[PDB]
Formats: sequence, C-alpha cells, structure tokens
Amino acid sequence: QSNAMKTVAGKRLLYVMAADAEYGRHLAKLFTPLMIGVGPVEAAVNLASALAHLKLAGDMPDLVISLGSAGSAKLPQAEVYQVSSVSYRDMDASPIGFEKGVTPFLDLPETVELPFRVAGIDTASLSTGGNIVSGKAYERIEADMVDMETYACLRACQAVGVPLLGLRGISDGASTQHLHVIDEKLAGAVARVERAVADGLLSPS
Amino acid sequence: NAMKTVAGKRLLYVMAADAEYGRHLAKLFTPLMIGVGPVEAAVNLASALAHLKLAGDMPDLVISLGSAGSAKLPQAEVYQVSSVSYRDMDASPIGFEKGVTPFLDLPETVELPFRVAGIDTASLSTGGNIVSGKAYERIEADMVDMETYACLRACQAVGVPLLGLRGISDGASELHVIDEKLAGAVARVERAVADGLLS
Ligand SMILES: Nc1ncnc2[nH]cnc12
Ligand SMILES: Nc1ncnc2[nH]cnc12
Repeated sequence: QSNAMKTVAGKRLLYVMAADAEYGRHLAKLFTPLMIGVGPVEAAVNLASALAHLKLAGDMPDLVISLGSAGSAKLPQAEVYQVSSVSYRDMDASPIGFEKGVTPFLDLPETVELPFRVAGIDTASLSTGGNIVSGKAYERIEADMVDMETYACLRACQAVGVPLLGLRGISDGASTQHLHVIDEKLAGAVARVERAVADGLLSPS
Repeated sequence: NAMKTVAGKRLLYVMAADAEYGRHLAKLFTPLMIGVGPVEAAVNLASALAHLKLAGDMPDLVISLGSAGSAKLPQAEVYQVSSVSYRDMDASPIGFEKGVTPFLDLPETVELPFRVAGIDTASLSTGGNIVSGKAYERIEADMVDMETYACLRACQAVGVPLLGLRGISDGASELHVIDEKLAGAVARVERAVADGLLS
C-alpha cells in the first residue's frame, strides 16, 4: 500500500491489524492500518508479501506495530498490554525430540523476546495460534495472553530485518463487543509508543 | 535458478528440509528450502514468490513435496494431494465452522486443481504439530503434513496453481524407498505437463 505508512519524528511506522472489527474511532484518528487477515498463515502470507513489495521499492518501514485484541484467563479484562515475548503454540516437534514450541532447523528459542519496552504500558507474554482459546486450556497455555497473529508477524519482520512491537487489549477470557473500550485504550498506548519513537526507541547503547 | 523448465512451462519445487530429498530426487531438480511449519512455509514461500513476481518470470506451477504421516494409508507409498485443510484453525467459539478462516472465502477443505494418472491420491491436513499415536483420531484427512496449506495460500496470493506430493514416513500401520517413489511420481507429473496439463 505504502500510503498506510505514518512518519513520526523522521521514522517510518507501519501499523498492521487482523480484522476491521478491532479498528475503531480513536485508532482511526492515529493511523491507517494494513489489514493482515486472520490466523498465522494469513498473517504470514499477507505481511511477507507487503514487506517484500516495500523492500524492493526501497520504501521499508523502521518499525512494524502489530496490534489488536487478545484473550486471557490470567490478565484483567479490558486492559492494554505491550508484548514482551511471543511464542507459537501450534508448533510441536516433541515426538521427534524437540522442546515443545520450538521449530526445527531454525535457531530461535521457544519464547522469543521482542526488542522494545515503552514506559507507561504493562508488559505481557503472548502465545500465537490458529485457534481461539476459550474455557479450559487456557491452563495448557504458559503465556499470559493469546492471539492469532503476532508470531507470524514476527517471522515476517525478521525475514526482512524490520523490528516488531506488539500491543494487545484483553477482549475476553473471563467468560465480545467491549472493543469500544479496547479501541480507546489501544489508542492511548499508540500515543505513548509514537512518543517513545520520537524519544529514540529505535537505537542501541 | 532452482526452477525447472518443462515444455516451455516453468515448475518450482519446494520442500521443507533436506529430509525426504535423496539421490533420485536430486537428479530431477534442486528444491527451494521452505522451512518447517505453516509460519515458516508461508513467510519463506511468499517472499520467494514476491521476488519472483516483481522479477517475473514467475512459475506456472508450484510442486510442494515431502513426507507425511498417516494412521490410515500404507507406509512407504507416495500420494498426490487431492485436497488440503488447515487443522490449526479453530474459530468455532465465535461461531465460525471449525477449520474455516474468518473473512476468507474458502471451504474448510480446499480441492487442488490437478490429478495425474498412475499416482494414488489422498486428502491432506496441515498444522504445526507432529501427529502421533492417539492424535490421529480427530483428523478427517487421509494424511498429515506441516507445510502444504501454507504453500497453497502463498500460491493463491500471487495466482499460481499448486500440486502436492507426499510419501508416508510414519503412523502407517504396516526414507529410503520414499525418495525413489517421489522421483517416479515427479517423472509422471513432468510428463503430464508435457501433455498439456497446464493448458
Ligand atoms: N480467546 C482468543 N483466542 C485467540 N485469539 C484471540 N483474540 C482475542 N481473543 C482471542
Ligand atoms: N507424523 C507426522 N505428523 C505431522 N506432520 C508430518 N510430516 C511427516 N510426518 C508427519
């Protein structure tokens, strides 16, 4: 698309979202998201294509932000969290001798740390899978919260060398349309991230 | 590069790891290494296809081959893929049919375009997990792999047809011979292409 890119303090940011349901009025003020589709395969295919188009066009983003909703039985409902680490729960190679969650012939740990921490936002570990998690298990999930996209976004970003930052509001898992609150709290978090970008969020030392 | 030309039609062979690729296959083609699992496959193939599209070029067919598990079909035999489903997809709690991706218009089971004479056919299920023992019971497809559905969506995104091929490694009530049988299947497929299968 390339018209969906937002420039903040000389840096180019790309926001990606799964479905239009999560995209509300408050977020609409901040940016225009690339619609990434639903699930790990849709997310991986769509984002890898977009990033490949942008790279060969020299149009590459400095930061990709994956944001949307998530479920949790652990975390307070209707609160926004930044993703500290992500894992892929659909991946089990254990019958052949691999630790659960680890992908063969790929040097990555089972839990992949995301590079960034923005002040003023809670952190949470995330699990990505093609299933919507409900009721029990849950207790089969080690991560704090669950989504269908982020890990697929990560592998796409790592493939082209762009860093990734996640943001997730909790829409369910205590037992929906609460997205109105999710959209407002997510916009508040986005404001803090863009400020952090201006403050040098992308930089070593 | 890794693409093979047959009768003026361009074929791209993709596999997960070294694995199922032996001497008999080596003589026929040099496969793209697509990685293991639906996420690795989708990212790597979408990237490769995007590089090939803007440089197009582009393939007229993508051949996804490698091993598969089955609790149903005989071991050490090769099957072309009649259809493919994504077993990790469950949207049912919010009302979608189990195995169906929201906002995509596709059935839970997606038929593949081509059938080649002289080769057994089977349905395929893909997911990030290795299916073993008791886990086979809830799987409706004849056999299971970790890649092909990801390949399918990657191919569909750029508008290229896909052909699956699978040897049975495990489950399989009663990797050496599989390499020989996949090679025999590939040969029949290439001949099939020379006969106008890609019309
Ligand atoms: N329960 C859930 N499981 C997976 N992804 C989700 N996104 C929002 N709620 C979810
Ligand atoms: N048993 C198995 N389960 C899943 N994918 C496979 N690919 C080959 N064998 C497999």
